[PDB]
Amino acid sequence: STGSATTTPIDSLDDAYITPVQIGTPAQTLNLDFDTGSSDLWVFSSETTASEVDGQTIYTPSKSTTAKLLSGATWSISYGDGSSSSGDVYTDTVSVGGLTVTGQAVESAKKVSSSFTEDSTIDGLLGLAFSTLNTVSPTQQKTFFDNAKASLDSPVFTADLGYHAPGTYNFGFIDTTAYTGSITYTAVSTKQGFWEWTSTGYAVGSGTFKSTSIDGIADTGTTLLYLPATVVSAYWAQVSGAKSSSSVGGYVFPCSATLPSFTFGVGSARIVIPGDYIDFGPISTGSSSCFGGIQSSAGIGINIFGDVALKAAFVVFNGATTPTLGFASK
Repeated sequence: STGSATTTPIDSLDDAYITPVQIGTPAQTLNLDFDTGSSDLWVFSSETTASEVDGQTIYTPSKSTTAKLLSGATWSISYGDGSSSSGDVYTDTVSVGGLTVTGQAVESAKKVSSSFTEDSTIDGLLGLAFSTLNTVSPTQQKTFFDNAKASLDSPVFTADLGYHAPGTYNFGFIDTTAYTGSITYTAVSTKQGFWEWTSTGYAVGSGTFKSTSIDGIADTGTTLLYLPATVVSAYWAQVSGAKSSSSVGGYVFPCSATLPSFTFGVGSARIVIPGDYIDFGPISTGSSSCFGGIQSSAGIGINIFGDVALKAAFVVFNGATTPTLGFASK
C-alpha cells in the first residue's frame, strides 16, 4: 500500500504545516501537524476542556463506530517550545492520503496549553519520530508510520514541504518526479528516538564550504533551523545590522535586508536554503525589525533541522531495519 497527502502552510510565514487526516467511522477529518520530532498522535476532542478550544475541529469518539477506549491509558507530552497537552486514549481507524491503519492509538486531549488553544488551524499532531518516544502509559503505543510500515510497498515516508506553498507527505514510495538530481542517504542514530544525523558542514551565501560535523535532528514540527552559536554568528555577520536580541529571543535583522543563502552538507552533497526562506517577517506588526530563520541551538541541547532547512529539500525518512535519511534538491 501507499498514501499521499497534501500539506499546507498554516499562515503566510510557513510557521507550521497541516495535513488532513481521516479518523473514525464515518470519517472525521482533522488537520494535523505532522511532526518527525515526536511520536504521539493526539487530537483536540469532545473531551478537551471547553475553554481551551478556540476554533479547532474536534474528534468525537462517541460518534465513531470503530472507536474503542484504551482502558487505563493516559498520555502527557511537553514540547521543546514549552507547549504541552495530555489526556486519555482511544484506538480507531486512521487514514492519511488513502493509507489506512486500523487500531491506531488516537490520543484524546483533555488539556492543552495556551499556544495550542491560540492556534485555530492545528487540530492536533501526528508524530513520526521513533515509537520509543511515545508517551502513552502504562503501555507505550506505536506511531502511524510504525503501524503502517509492514503494509507499505517500501518502509519509507517522504516530506516535500513548500516555501509559501503546499507540499506533500508520501508513505510507502519515493516519487522520482518530485526532486532533481540524486538522493544522498546518510546514517541515522535512533538512540534519542529522533531522526538524528550528522551534517558534513555549511556555507554562508557564496562563501567557501566549512567542513565540520553537525549532529542534529530532522524535525518537521519545528519551524526554524537551530544550529551551533558559532555557525549562526557566521551567518548573521553577513547581514548588515543583524544582531542577537535577548528581549526578542534571537537574531533579528533589518527588514530592508537581502538575506544570503545558507548551504548545509549531506555527505558530499549540498542543500541550498535560499535567503528568502530565512525571513520570518516583522517581530511585531508594523516593525522594521525582522525575525531570523536561523537561530542558535545553545541551551536547547540539540541542533534542529526544522522546516527552514527541510523545505529546501526532498527528504526521505527510510524506516528500514537500519534507518537512514535521504536528501535531494528540488
